[PDB]
Amino acid sequence: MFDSLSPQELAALHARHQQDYAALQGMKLALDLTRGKPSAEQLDLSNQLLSLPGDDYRDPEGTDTRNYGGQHGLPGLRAIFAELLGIAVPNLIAGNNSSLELMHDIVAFSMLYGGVDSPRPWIQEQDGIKFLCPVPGYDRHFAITETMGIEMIPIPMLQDGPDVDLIEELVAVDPAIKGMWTVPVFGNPSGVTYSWETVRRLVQMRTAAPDFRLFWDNAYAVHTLTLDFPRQVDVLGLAAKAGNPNRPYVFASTSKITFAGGGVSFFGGSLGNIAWYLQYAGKKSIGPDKVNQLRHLRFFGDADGVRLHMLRHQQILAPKFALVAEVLDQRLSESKIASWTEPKGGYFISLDVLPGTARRTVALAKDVGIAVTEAGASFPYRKDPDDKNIRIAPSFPSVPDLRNAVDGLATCALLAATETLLNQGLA
Amino acid sequence: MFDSLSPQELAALHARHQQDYAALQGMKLALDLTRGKPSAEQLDLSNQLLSLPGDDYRDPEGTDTRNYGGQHGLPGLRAIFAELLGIAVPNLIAGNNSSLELMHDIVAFSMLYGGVDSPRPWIQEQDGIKFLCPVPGYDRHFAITETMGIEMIPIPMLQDGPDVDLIEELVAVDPAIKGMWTVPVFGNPSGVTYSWETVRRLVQMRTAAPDFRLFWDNAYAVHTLTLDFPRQVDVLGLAAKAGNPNRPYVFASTSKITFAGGGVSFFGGSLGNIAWYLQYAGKKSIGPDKVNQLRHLRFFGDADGVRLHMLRHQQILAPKFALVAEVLDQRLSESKIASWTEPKGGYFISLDVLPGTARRTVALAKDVGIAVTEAGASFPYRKDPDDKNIRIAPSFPSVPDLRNAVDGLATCALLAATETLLNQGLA
Ligand SMILES: Cc1ncc(COP(=O)(O)O)c(C=O)c1O
Ligand SMILES: Cc1ncc(COP(=O)(O)O)c(C=O)c1O
Ligand SMILES: [Cl-]
Ligand SMILES: [Cl-]
Repeated sequence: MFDSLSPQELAALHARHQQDYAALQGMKLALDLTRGKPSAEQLDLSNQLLSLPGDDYRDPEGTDTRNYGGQHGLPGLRAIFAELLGIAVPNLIAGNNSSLELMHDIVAFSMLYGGVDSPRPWIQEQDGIKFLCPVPGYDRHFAITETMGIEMIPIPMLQDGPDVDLIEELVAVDPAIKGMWTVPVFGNPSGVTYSWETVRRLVQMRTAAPDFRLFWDNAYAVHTLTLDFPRQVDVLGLAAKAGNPNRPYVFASTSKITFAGGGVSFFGGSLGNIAWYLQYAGKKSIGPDKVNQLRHLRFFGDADGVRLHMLRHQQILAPKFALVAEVLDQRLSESKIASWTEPKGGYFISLDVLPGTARRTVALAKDVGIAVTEAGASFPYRKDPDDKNIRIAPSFPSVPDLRNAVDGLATCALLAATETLLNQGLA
Repeated sequence: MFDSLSPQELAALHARHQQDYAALQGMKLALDLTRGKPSAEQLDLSNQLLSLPGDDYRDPEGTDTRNYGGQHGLPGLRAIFAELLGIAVPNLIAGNNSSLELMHDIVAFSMLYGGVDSPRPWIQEQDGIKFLCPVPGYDRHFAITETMGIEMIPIPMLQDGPDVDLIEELVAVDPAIKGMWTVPVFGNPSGVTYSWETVRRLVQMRTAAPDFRLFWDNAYAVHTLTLDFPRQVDVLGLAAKAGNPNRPYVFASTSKITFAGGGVSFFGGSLGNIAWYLQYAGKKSIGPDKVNQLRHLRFFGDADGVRLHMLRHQQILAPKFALVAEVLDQRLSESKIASWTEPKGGYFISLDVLPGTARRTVALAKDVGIAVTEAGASFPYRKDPDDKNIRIAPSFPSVPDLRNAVDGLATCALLAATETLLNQGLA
């Protein structure tokens, strides 16, 4: 940490940081690093969708997609994602424009009705319900459990998955633990992909709750930043082999493949779980939007069509991620106050600044017109116990804007560090 | 009832009915009068949607509809339905492809969280919850309350609304009554449209539950079978004037305007109710499909565009409804065993055959290859206490198929009547 600088040298460095920050403030910036959404250039890749499906409104089975019926979604589109996810067509359904809505409804159904093999609806559990939450994690997962009054237990992330030793120890003895949130490939925002061994342990471990569920939110399933695709671990297959076929609920989406908010969602599970979901989903809706599923089927053609499309996204995104890392390295590496992820896929870089300074860094950035994700955002209840983590979303801005924004962020992180050491430390 | 026929004459008539039925059976029919969905010819009216929105993916406000954001739906599309429904844009949101899903989620939110001004979540009411259900009514409404364990109280339908005297008497003294299902224009399947006076009474009546709600499912809001449109009663305005602004929840849909399952839904309410819904809907989804809302906005143009489109539907549908009535009249009127609605809009005709024979009539039809809606389908718990009601859906089949199907249905209804009088009555 500022290795071998004396207090006098640190005070001189702090003055340089203040001057960098004054200059930054003079530029009157209006930049934003918070939006985990595709750029306009990425969305342009899918503009053919805007004139699809055209005159032929029938799918390959002859179904008139313009009329009512069919809860499972179009088999032809499901076959594409069955190949990508390694889940058979009967074990996969296609929904409307939101995978979050599938996860949410599953939690709501679990509360009101219980899961397919629950002893009772979760709302009838007088001692409450808990979910395990690997951190840093996805704030919209946490929002679902928080709103339903489900207690969240944060779990440390390690190199090839969460802390599975700890998870096993907790779930074995606490029947209130009903679920775990995961993003098992390129996690938001850790960038961590769960190893085969991690997945095997999670589907085999003994749980005090007979109806424990892994919410396997494979949001980034094909979302590589390199020219290679990750191998999908067969979580449903491994779970069935362990005698826990109902344990995993698998989700996926085309929001960051085609149009964000105009895509198609997917839910995968055991046949029993598919039937359970559809029994209650059938009370909610006659069924999903088949015309939008058809447009996607026509656009993609097959699984290789999706893969090639992802490589086109990769060509736009990879330079943005490379840029963020390069700027952070060049500005922060020598000070040793920070560390950051170097993800091989997904939509985020996770930055840790000097512990005790993340909130301050965000406030400094806000005052020079750079929006940076709120401190604590990737934690349940927004509680980052070390006040160090900042999520960075590189996807949306132009390269020149991203460069300025991250360089500004670095200036703020450095100033927050020297300010705190000198003014609080050497008070 | 078979006026002035002697027992010998009735037995001879019964023999003629058996011969008509034998002949019907010989035709080896495969017909269906159960599907409340638009015909292919109606759906063809909206085929321009299949190539929309085209290159311009921006709405009039400049919003890129292909990207995330915006929970309320596109203001331009909401402005069209604001005019049609008589509800201001800020009081109306546009969703995805299902109005049922809006109603369902509202009931689920009410259970888990309570409504905006509830004393507690409805799930915490130890003595249970009840909804009033005007009958005959919409089976998918009843499916929502049944699945949530909400007791249903059936209420007789009268000429210009339900039995409001009875509703007022019950809601005043039972704090467990939290809601009422309605279809207030061209009801499914009564065809009844609630008068202004009926609506005024429903929004003014005292309720023991301070958070009582009218589920105002205006599914058939513009769905005329004549060249005239019904006047929309201002239920939200009247409710606000009575000091019960939060009482009505208004729903509408384009499923029977454009594509059934590929349309846009709407929810309208007080500003407080809109904010309440969106607070919990925001935990479920980042927001609705704006691209599909844009296609609809481009297609319709304005409220008069929707109206003209409905008159194009009316030209297809009205002859089908006229045909059903003519066949029933010609075959059944003299026997006086039956009565049926003559709706001025909506998607159904409600037929009452001889009480005690509806199940038998349906079974007879099934055995000659004519699918007719299950007896009891328009009642909570599928309980028609008079075993008389049969819902007829005229919209889907071709004219020649409809003619054959309804004429067959009449033959079955007549045979069920004579069979029952002779074999059970004169046993
Ligand atoms: C982990 C994760 N799941 C789900 C989603 C949202 O996808 P959808 O648009 O299908 O809700 C996101 C980002 O949108 C995400 O990061
Ligand atoms: C009364 C009523 N409400 C709602 C609906 C369904 O509309 P949506 O497709 O918007 O769920 C129907 C028929 O579909 C209906 O008859
Ligand atoms: Cl997560
Ligand atoms: Cl109803």
